[PDB]
Amino acid sequence: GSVQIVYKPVDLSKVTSKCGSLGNIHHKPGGGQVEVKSEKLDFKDRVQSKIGSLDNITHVPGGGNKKIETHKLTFR
Amino acid sequence: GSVQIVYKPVDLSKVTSKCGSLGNIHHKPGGGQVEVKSEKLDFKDRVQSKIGSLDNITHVPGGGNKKIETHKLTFR
Amino acid sequence: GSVQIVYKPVDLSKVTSKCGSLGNIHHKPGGGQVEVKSEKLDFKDRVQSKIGSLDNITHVPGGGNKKIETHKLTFR
Amino acid sequence: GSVQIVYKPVDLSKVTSKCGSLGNIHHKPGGGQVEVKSEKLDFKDRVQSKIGSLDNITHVPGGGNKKIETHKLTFR
Amino acid sequence: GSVQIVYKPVDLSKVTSKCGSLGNIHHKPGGGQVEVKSEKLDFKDRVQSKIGSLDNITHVPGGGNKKIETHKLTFR
Amino acid sequence: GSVQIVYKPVDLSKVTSKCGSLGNIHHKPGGGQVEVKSEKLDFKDRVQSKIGSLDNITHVPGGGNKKIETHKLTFR
Repeated sequence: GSVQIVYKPVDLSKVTSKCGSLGNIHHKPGGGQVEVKSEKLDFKDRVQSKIGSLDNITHVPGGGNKKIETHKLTFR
Repeated sequence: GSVQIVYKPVDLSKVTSKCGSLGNIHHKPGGGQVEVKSEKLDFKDRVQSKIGSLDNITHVPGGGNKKIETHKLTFR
Repeated sequence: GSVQIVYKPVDLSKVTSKCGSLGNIHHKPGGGQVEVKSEKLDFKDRVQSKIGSLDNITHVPGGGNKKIETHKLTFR
Repeated sequence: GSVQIVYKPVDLSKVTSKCGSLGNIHHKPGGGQVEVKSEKLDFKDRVQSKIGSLDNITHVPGGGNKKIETHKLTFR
Repeated sequence: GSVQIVYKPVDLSKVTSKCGSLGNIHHKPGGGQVEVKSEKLDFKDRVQSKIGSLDNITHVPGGGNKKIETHKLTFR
Repeated sequence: GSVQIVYKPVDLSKVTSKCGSLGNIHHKPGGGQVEVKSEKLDFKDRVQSKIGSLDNITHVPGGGNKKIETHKLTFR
C-alpha cells in the first residue's frame, strides 16, 4: 500500500493600494517634568527601566501592503 | 490499502484599497509632572518600569492591506 | 511500501502600491526635565536603563510592501 | 545653623498662535465660474474696486505673541 | 536651627489662540457660478466696491497671546 | 554656619506663531474660470482696481514673537 501526497496550493491573489497623496504628518511628543528621589536604585535581573525617556517611531510607507504566507508539510 | 492525499487550495483573492489622501495627522503626546519618593527602588527579576516616559508610534501606510495565510498538512 | 511526496506550490500573487506623493513629514520629539537622585545606582545583570534619552526612527519608503513566504517540508 | 536656598523654577509651557487658514482639506472641489459684462468703466477719485474676482485671500495683522519673565532672588 | 528654602514651581501650561478658518473638510463641493450684467459704471469719489466676486476671504487682526510671569524670592 | 544659594531656573518653553496659510490639502481641485468684458476703461486719480483676478493672496503684517527674561540674584 503506497502513500501519495500531492501538495499543490495555487495563489493568484492581489494585495494592492492606490493613494493620491500622504500629507502633512507631525509627530512631536513632549517630555514632562520627572523627579525620582531615593537612597538606592537596585536592579538585579532582566530589568527594563525607562525614566523620563522618549521612544519614537514615524513609519509612513507609500504602500505598506503585506502578503504573509506559510507552507508546512510534515511526513512521519 | 493505499493512501492518496490531494491538497489543492486555489486562491484568486483581491485585498485592495483606493484612497484620495491621508491628511494633516498630528501626534503630539504631552508628559505631566511625575514625582517618585522613596528610600529604595528594588527590582529583582523580569521587571518592566516606566516612570514619566513616553513610547510613541505614528504609523500612516498609504495602503496597509494585509493578506495572512497559513497552510499546514501532516501525515503519520 | 512506496512513498511519493509532490510539493509544487504555485504563486502568481501581486503585492503593489501606487502613491502620488509623500509630503511634509515632521518628526520633532522634545525631551522633558528629568532629575534622578540617590546615594547609589546599582544594576547587576541584563538591565536596560533609559534616563532622559530619546530613541527616534523616521522611516518613509515610497513602497514599503512585503511578501514573506516560508516553505517547509519534513520527512522521517 | 545654616541657610540653603534652591531656586529651580521649571518652565515647559507653550504659547501658540494659529492664524488664519490652517489645516483645511479640499477633496475634488469643482471649478468656480465668474462672468461679468461691463463695457464702459470710468473711475475718478480715490476709487478702490474688484470686478470678477475668485480670490482665496488670507490677511493676518494679528497672531503676535508676547512672553515676559522676571526671576528675582534677594538675600540680605 | 537652620533654614532650607526650595523654590521650585513647575509650569506645564498651554496658552493657545486658533483663528479664523481652521480644520474644515470640503468633499466634492460643486463649482459656484456668478454672473453680472452692468454695461456702464461711473465711480466718482471715495468708492470702495466689488462686482461679480467669488472670494473666500479670511481676516485675523486678533488672536494675539500675552503671558507674564513674576518669580520673586526675598530673604532677610 | 554657612550660606548656600543654588540658582538654576530651567526653561524648555516654546513661543510659536503660525501665519497665514499653512498645512492645507487640495486634492484634485478643478480649474476655476473667470471672464470679463470691459472694452473702454478710464482711471483718473488715486484709483486702484483688479479686473478678472483668481488670486491666492496671503498677507501677514502680524505674527511677531517677543520674549523677555530678567534674571537677578542680589546678595548683601
